[PDB]
Amino acid sequence: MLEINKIHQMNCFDFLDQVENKSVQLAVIDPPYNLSKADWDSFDSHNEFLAFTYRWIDKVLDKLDKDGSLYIFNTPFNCAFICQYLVSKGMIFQNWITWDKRDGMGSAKRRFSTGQETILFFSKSKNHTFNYDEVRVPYESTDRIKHASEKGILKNGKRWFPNPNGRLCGEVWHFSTPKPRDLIERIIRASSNPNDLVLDCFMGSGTTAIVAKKLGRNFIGCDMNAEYVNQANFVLNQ
Amino acid sequence: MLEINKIHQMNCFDFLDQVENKSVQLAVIDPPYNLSKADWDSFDSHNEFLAFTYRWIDKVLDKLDKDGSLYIFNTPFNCAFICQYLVSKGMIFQNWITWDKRDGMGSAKRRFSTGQETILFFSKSKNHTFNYDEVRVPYGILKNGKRWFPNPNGRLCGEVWHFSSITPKPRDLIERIIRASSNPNDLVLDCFMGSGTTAIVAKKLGRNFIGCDMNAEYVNQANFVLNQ
Ligand SMILES: C[S@@+](CC[C@H](N)C(=O)[O-])C[C@H]1O[C@@H](n2cnc3c(N)ncnc32)[C@H](O)[C@@H]1O
Ligand SMILES: C[S@@+](CC[C@H](N)C(=O)[O-])C[C@H]1O[C@@H](n2cnc3c(N)ncnc32)[C@H](O)[C@@H]1O
Ligand code: NA
Ligand code: NA
Repeated sequence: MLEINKIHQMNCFDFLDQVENKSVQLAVIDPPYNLSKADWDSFDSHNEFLAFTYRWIDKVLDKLDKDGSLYIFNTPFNCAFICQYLVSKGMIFQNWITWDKRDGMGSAKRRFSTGQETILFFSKSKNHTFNYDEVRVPYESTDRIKHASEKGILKNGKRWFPNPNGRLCGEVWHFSTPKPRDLIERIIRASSNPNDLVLDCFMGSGTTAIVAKKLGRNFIGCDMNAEYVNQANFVLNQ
Repeated sequence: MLEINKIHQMNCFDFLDQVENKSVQLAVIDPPYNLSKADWDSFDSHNEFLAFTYRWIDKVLDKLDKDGSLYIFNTPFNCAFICQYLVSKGMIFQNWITWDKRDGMGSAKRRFSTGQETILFFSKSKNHTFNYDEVRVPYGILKNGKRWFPNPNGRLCGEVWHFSSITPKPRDLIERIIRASSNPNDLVLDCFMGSGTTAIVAKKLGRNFIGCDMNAEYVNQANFVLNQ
């Protein structure tokens, strides 16, 4: 039995083989993207990259319980292949999330400038957890116009007030190496509940564990890098 | 003989077989999305929708010249499959364009609210036309620890696009595509013309066009607008 709530210094396949099947409620995975940003992100070909990816995906799917949720980050191009692969495995597509980075980067002169990233969101069944009221976003200028057209329409004889926490979150996200904590927070608030178990087999700086712990979720995870693991476990403990 | 610069009332498969191979520089295609918005947009299965889609794609690819470009709109989910199909046909991926509609109309309570649309942009070779200076957009400025003045012509356009509002595509969006990926006098193809947006913008930009739609009312009205 693998110790929960501590990041382990393990290869993802070794780690995954130690995880109990059907024990995980949410898996949030930011894996290699094949962009050659490091030795672990360099592959000989696109097929080798996909074979590696599909191998870890298969194991992660065995870990999810019957209604579990899955989020996988990658470039849009790699997500096209991963999306079709997940459909072929029986997973249920929920959303193609677009992270609009709006950074200063991506400049190109043979094509539009890059930088967006994709998050695929699938679930094991149609009875997954989706806490929509916990991830609402601030109302726009245009939501307020709609609010004005409905203000005079009474409900049950009285004025109706729209939710004070904002509008339902959509699929194109914009925020203020590690993923932004607010981004991972939206994922964990929407697709898990307090005390559920969250898995991340490429922990990196430990963002998934850190945010899971702050939100009262349990986590299980690993990274092959000793320095990253020790540094993240230290952050978790204070 | 197939008339150039006219929208034809034809089925897309018959129309494409009349178009000469290797004659087109840019194809801008907004096809069925399988969202059941009409009889032509309703398929019995996803597999049937993909078989139909690959059939018209194969013919479109034959119409592009050796360095031609292709834009195909669809939902993100269907573009995942179309993207992989285009890669298997030897086309070169350039961008996964995200159209963020900023549509205030959310009501999903089982997943995030929908509305985004994707435009896949591929080329036949690495020597395609890409007029990056014709599609710059609006942004001293902090960048890398330094302070800079913006390029006065605007910044290079990226891949997540915001353009307000069958539902005809926004003329400004289609204009960005035709300015980026074609030149004056090139030929633009669209085999699912609908209201005629691709033809109208192409004509306003000094490009030639050819296209079709099976709907007689759409073709006549579009041809009306083009003639005026
Ligand atoms: C893109 S990063 C994760 C970043 C993380 N989301 C965070 O916010 O910092 C992927 C991580 O995968 C780890 N890694 C790469 N290949 C691995 C493998 N086969 N097994 C385990 N860890 C691996 C790397 O050491 C790196 O820290
Ligand atoms: C999404 S709409 C095109 C909208 C267009 N981009 C516009 O801006 O108005 C798809 C169009 O496909 C046409 N259509 C559907 N199936 C067709 C087929 N097999 N052959 C030809 N036209 C077809 C429909 O009549 C409809 O006008
Ligand atoms: Na779907
Ligand atoms: Na690529």
